[PDB]
Amino acid sequence: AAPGKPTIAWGNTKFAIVEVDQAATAYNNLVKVKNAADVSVSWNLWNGDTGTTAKVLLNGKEAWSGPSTGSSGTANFKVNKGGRYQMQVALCNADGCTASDATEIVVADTDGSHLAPLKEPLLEKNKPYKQNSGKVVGSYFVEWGVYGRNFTVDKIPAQNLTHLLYGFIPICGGNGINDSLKEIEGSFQALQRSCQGREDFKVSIHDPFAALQKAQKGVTAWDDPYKGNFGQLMALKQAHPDLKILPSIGGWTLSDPFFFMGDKVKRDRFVGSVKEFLQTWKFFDGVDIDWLFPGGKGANPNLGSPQDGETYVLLMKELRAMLDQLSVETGRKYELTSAISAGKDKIDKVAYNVAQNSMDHIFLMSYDFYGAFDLKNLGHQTALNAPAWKPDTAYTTVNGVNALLAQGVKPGKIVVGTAMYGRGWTGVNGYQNNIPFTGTATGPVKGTWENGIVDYRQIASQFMSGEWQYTYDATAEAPYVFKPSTGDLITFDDARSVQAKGKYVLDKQLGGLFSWEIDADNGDILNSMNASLGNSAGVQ
Ligand SMILES: CC(=O)N[C@@H]1[C@@H](O)[C@H](O[C@@H]2O[C@H](CO)[C@@H](O[C@@H]3O[C@H](CO)[C@@H](O[C@@H]4O[C@H](CO)[C@@H](O[C@@H]5O[C@H](CO)[C@@H](O[C@@H]6O[C@H](CO)[C@@H](O)[C@H](O)[C@H]6NC(C)=O)[C@H](O)[C@H]5NC(C)=O)[C@H](O)[C@H]4NC(C)=O)[C@H](O)[C@H]3NC(C)=O)[C@H](O)[C@H]2NC(C)=O)[C@@H](CO)O[C@H]1O
Repeated sequence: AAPGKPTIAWGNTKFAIVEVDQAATAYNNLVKVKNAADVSVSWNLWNGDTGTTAKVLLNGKEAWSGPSTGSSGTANFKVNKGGRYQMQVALCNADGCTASDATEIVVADTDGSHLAPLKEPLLEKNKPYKQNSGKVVGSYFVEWGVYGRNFTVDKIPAQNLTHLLYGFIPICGGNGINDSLKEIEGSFQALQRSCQGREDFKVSIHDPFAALQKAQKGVTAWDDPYKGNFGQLMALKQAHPDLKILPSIGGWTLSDPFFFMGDKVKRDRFVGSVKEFLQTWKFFDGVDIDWLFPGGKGANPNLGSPQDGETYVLLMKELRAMLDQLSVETGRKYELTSAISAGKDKIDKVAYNVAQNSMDHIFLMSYDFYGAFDLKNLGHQTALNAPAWKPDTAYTTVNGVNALLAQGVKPGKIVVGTAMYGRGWTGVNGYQNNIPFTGTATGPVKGTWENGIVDYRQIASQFMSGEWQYTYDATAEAPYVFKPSTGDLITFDDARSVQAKGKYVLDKQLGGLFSWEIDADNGDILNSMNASLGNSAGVQ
């Protein structure tokens, strides 16, 4: 007769192919990639013949076998593929095999293969849209938004996007390399902590806690291997296989390191670390380069040179070569994109007509044209065209696009930007013909989280009544609110201005639309981005 039926003994059932130290602060101690997870299982047989051979089955497939020597045993084996498995211990002899009831074991991997899909209902004013326009619909999610702004990955209306960008991935470096970070409390210090023992100019993760250790919906167990933003993004991929999730390197406060990459030694080290990063965090689909900006004029007044244009083109070609090599290794397809200035004076410092050959998309930052950074020359911060009171306005969306086209950039590579926040001034005065933009201000408007900036969500619920005047400039395609008594002026993007941008994109055959930043919208902006680009309503 066949052996008796054994039972599985108490013991941990959660393992991982890629290990993460949930208490680490340094990137070099934070993660360790292995070829497989080391799984262990023990069993007991209280009644019956114990057989002659013991086997471990995973979803019915043999993963281990050995001599059965008694009423109890232990098996140690490797599992090289992530997932949730139905594991059983079977005892066999010449007369047959007898399998125990199944115990679920989890083998985690960074592609999110061990996680149930993170499929959350749409919140606030977000409405469902099908991505059938064939146009890009992207938005940036910020790593630090899980704190003060209290916006997590589960709150992203993911079904309404084709591209989700993660801002921002930093480049290691101390004094003289990341000085721009010193303007934000503890930001410079956090990066040094993360880069402890790591070579300068290699990429890293700015806030390991927010990225991998903070408990969040779907990855809330005290012993889950991947938590925080990355853990949720992994689960999000399971729910949306076609969504492109990209890591964005740089941004306003993390661009200083790019200025040193004219040195091939540093550039090679950088490109190399990006490859290893992508091999480590499998849920990412490529890389987005946000160098602000080649030639200078960024956050650091002491950086920028005429050599930057060449370095940029060299960098993109080198990254594309690295991604091709990675593709032959994994068989996957990777995207290479970049967010750039929309000002003509900056665009011409780079030969995008050449760089475009190794890029999938160009995220034209058609916003921040005006703002509290200049209290004398006011104007629409993200308008499509120039206003009637100054047809020669230099900074507009159309001017940015024309500059690229004039170089030879293919229209299909250009993705137009929308703003999910407004910029404002206070004490505006000395204006003519009831056009506030013609005067001057005395400071920044009180912001939602920081001076001179207001979330669209707050504009819609707080500044659309009372003494606030509302006006939609149909010439420039830009709305704005103004409070005469205090001189508060706010320029932003609304459902209508975004609609104009989308129609413009379809008319000129551009790539689509993207926005900054997802947490600031209440649903109106993204709904319009989708609708204006031709996507049809209804869940898919
Ligand atoms: C046409 C022309 O040439 N015009 C010029 C114009 O372009 C220039 O303005 C600059 O434009 C560029 C684009 O060209 C802007 O950069 C891009 O656009 C977005 C939106 O502006 C940028 O977003 C900012 O990103 C920074 C980081 O890079 C954000 O900084 C964060 O600040 C928050 C505080 O609110 C920090 O949060 C704290 O975090 C800690 C944890 O670290 C947490 O514990 C706290 O709770 C939390 N506190 C709060 C309050 O929540 C956070 O740490 C920090 N993050 C980092 C990494 O530093 C900043 O908030 C973003 N601002 C807005 C608005 O959202 C983005 O960098 C970039 N996008 C991309 C994809 O590259 C640039 O911002 C803009 N500069 C300025 C000064 O506005 C102007 C000026 O030079 O000149 C014209 O001529």
